[PDB]
This record gives sequence, C-alpha cells and structure tokens, in this order.
Amino acid sequence: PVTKTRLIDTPVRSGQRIYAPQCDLIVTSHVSAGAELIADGNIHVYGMMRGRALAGASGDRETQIFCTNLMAELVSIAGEYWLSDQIPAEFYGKAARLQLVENALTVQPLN
Amino acid sequence: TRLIDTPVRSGQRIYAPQCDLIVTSHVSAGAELIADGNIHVYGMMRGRALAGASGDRETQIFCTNLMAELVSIAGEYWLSDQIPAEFYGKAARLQLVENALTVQPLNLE
Repeated sequence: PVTKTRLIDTPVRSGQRIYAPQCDLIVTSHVSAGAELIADGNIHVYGMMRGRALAGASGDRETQIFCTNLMAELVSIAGEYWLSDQIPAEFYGKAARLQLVENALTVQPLN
Repeated sequence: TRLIDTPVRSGQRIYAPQCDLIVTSHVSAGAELIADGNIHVYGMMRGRALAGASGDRETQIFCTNLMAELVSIAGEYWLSDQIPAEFYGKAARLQLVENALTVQPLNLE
C-alpha cells in the first residue's frame, strides 16, 4: 500500500475488481468481461481490454486511459463514460487512447 | 414526480434534479435516465437509468420490462450482463442492500 503506481502483470478475470486508490493502474495482461478496473489516476491496459476501466475516479479530469486492444464494456474518465456502443467501431480491437477535452470522451490511436 | 409519456429514443438525456422520474413509454439503447430520487420505467427498458445520482442510498429502480444497458443507484452500478437472467426482460425492483445492488420481483408474491 503506497501512492506508487499499482502494477499488475497478471490478467484480471471476470468478476474481479482492481482499485488503485490515488495512483495509476497498469495491467500488463488481459482484462476479461466482468473485470472492473478503477483508479483515481491513469489506466494502462497492455492486453485484451474486454472489461471496464474507470479512470480519474476521484475527479481528476486530466487523466487518461491507454489500451492496446480496446474491446471494453465501459470506459470512464472522471464521471463521463462511454459504453461499448459509443466506442467508435473504428477502434474495436486496436490501440486507443481516451481522454477528456472539453467535458466529453475523446479517443485517439496513440501511434 | 416527473412524467414522460413519450418514447425516449437513443441519444436523449433525461434529468430529474430532486424528484422521482416516471417514464410510461419505451427507453431506447442510447437513452440515459438520471435522477436523485427513484426511477420507474413502465415499458421497454433497454437503455440507462442512473438513480440516486446525488448519493441517496434509500432510492430504488422499478421496471416492468428490465433490459437495461446500465442501472446504478448511488453510484453502485450494473451492466446488462450483471443483471441476473431471472429478471432480464421482466418486472424487477432494484434496491441497495448494505452497500450492494439487489434485485427482487416487483410483484411481492
């Protein structure tokens, strides 16, 4: 337990919940469907992201979500959230980078 | 306390500041319902309902045909898949027990 970033190089399986209190969260493996990722900082997912990522849970709007395989059910920064359908189909299964610009979700490729 | 007898098509946002929300028609996929009180949906509920938006933990959600994408009370949330299949597409009562989501049948046999 530290403010150090929470690194996890083991997949997060369906039904599990990972909470990084006041630090970034890093998942170097695959995130399953029922898997829920939440952190007050940033969220990095370096595998199949099939679950849920809630970044800036405490209200940090300058935080972002970085994925290599964006297949998420729900992706949230601060309070503003997107469901799988709101995610542009252009990115399903590719590398993506979600951040808040005005007061809304934005997605880029991070190439 | 708030009345909506017109379908809520995909993309709409419905606000209920400090009052219950009642939608007597259909809620579409992208439709987002939010309220600080209770939310009743008496039709095809296939969208999102966020109840107790201000933190009211005594609030509940009442549906007659529960097929929602996302349902949350006081921040605690469920997606369509987390809804027990027993109630998907049926009448359901979402409540907070202790500090977790619970679902019962609306009818109280």
